[PDB]
Amino acid sequence: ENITQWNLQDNGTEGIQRAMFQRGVNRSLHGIWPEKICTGVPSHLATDTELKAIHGMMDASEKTNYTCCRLQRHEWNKHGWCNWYNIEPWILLMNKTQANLTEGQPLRECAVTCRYDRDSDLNVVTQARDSPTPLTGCKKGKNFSFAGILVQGPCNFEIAV
Ligand SMILES: *[C@@H]1O[C@H](CO)[C@@H](O[C@@H]2O[C@H](CO)[C@@H](O[C@@H]3O[C@H](CO[C@@H]4O[C@H](CO)[C@@H](O)[C@H](O)[C@@H]4O)[C@@H](O)[C@H](O[C@H]4O[C@H](CO)[C@@H](O)[C@H](O)[C@@H]4O)[C@@H]3O)[C@H](O)[C@H]2NC(C)=O)[C@H](O)[C@H]1NC(C)=O
Ligand SMILES: *[C@@H]1O[C@H](CO)[C@@H](O[C@@H]2O[C@H](CO)[C@@H](O[C@@H]3O[C@H](CO[C@@H]4O[C@H](CO)[C@@H](O)[C@H](O)[C@@H]4O)[C@@H](O)[C@H](O[C@H]4O[C@H](CO)[C@@H](O)[C@H](O)[C@@H]4O)[C@@H]3O)[C@H](O)[C@H]2NC(C)=O)[C@H](O)[C@H]1NC(C)=O
Ligand SMILES: Nc1ccn([C@@H]2O[C@H](COP(=O)(O)O)[C@@H](O)[C@H]2O)c(=O)n1
Ligand SMILES: *[C@@H]1O[C@H](CO)[C@@H](O)[C@H](O)[C@H]1NC(C)=O
Ligand SMILES: *[C@@H]1O[C@H](CO)[C@@H](O)[C@H](O)[C@H]1NC(C)=O
Ligand SMILES: *[C@@H]1O[C@H](CO)[C@@H](O)[C@H](O)[C@H]1NC(C)=O
Repeated sequence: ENITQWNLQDNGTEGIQRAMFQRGVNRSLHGIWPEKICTGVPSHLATDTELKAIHGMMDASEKTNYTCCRLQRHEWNKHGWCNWYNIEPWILLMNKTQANLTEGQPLRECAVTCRYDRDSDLNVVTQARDSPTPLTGCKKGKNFSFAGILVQGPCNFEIAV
C-alpha cells in the first residue's frame, strides 16, 4: 500500500545524486508514502535531533549540504504526522528502511527517474521505488544501472505475465 522511494548515486546528476557519489553512498531514502497526504498544522514539530535519528538518510537540499533535515521534516509534515500520529514509530520505520537500503540492492527495486548516459549506453537510475511506475528520462531498449548494478528491465523482478 505505502510507496517506498529512494535516491541513488549518479555523478552525472547535479544535487543529492552527485553528493551521494562523492560520499560513497549508494541509496538514500526519500520517503514512505501512504495514500493520505497531510494538510494543515502538524500534530508535532519534527526536531533536528529526532530527524538525525534516521541514520544514513541524506537531505535533497544543497542548503544543508545534503545532510539533514529539510527533506526529513518535509516528509514528516506532508506524509508522516496524519498517518503515523506519533514521531517515534515513524522515525523507527524510516531508520529501519534506510538501514535496509544501506545493505545493498533491495528485494524490490524499480526505476522511477533515469539519466540516459550516452558513453555507457545505460539508463542510470537516479530514483527508485519498491513497486513499478511510469518512467521519467529512461530511454527504451537500454539496460538499467541501479547504483552500479546492471538490470535488463526497469525492475529487479518480473512484473508482467
Ligand atoms: C563527476 O561529474 C562532474 C560534472 O559532470 C565532473 O566534473 C566535470 O569534469 C570536467 C573534467 O575535468 C570539468 O570540465 C572542465 O571544465 C572547465 C570549465 O568549465 C566550466 O568551469 C566551471 C567552473 O567555472 C565548472 O564548474 C563548470 O562545469 C563549467 O562548465 C574547462 O576549462 C575544462 O577544459 C579544460 O580541460 C579539458 C579536459 O582536460 C581540456 O581539453 C580543455 O581544453 C581545457 O584545458 C574542462 O572541460 C567540468 O567543469 C566538471 N563539471 C562540474 C560541474 O564540476 C567530474 O569529472 C565527474 N567525476 C568523475 C568521473 O569522477
Ligand atoms: C503504511 O503506512 C501506514 C500509515 O498510513 C502505517 O500505519 C500506521 O502505523 C503506525 C504504526 O507504526 C500506527 O501508529 C500507531 O497508531 C496508534 C493509534 O491507532 C488508532 O487505530 C487506527 C488504525 O488501526 C488509526 O487509524 C486510528 O486513527 C487510531 O489513532 C497510536 O496509539 C500508536 O502510538 C502508541 O505507540 C507509540 C510508540 O509506537 C507511542 O509513541 C504512543 O504514545 C502510543 O502509546 C502509534 O502511533 C498507525 O495507526 C498506522 N496508521 C494507519 C492510518 O493505519 C503502516 O505501518 C505502513 N506500513 C508499511 C508496511 O510501511
Ligand atoms: N505518491 C507520491 C508522492 C511523491 N512522489 C514524488 O516525490 C516528489 C516529492 O513528492 P513529496 O514532496 O510529496 O515528497 C514528487 O514530485 C514526485 O516526484 C510520487 O511520485 N508519488
Ligand atoms: C528490513 O528487512 C528485513 C529483512 O528483509 C525485514 O524483516 C523488515 O521488514 C525490513 N524493514 C523495513 C522497514 O522495510
Ligand atoms: C537506526 O538504524 C541503525 C542502523 O543503521 C541502528 O542500529 C540504530 O541504532 C537505529 N536508530 C534508532 C533511532 O533506532
Ligand atoms: C555500492 O554499490 C556497488 C554495486 O553493488 C558496490 O560494489 C559497492 O560496494 C557499494 N558501496 C557501498 C558503500 O555499499
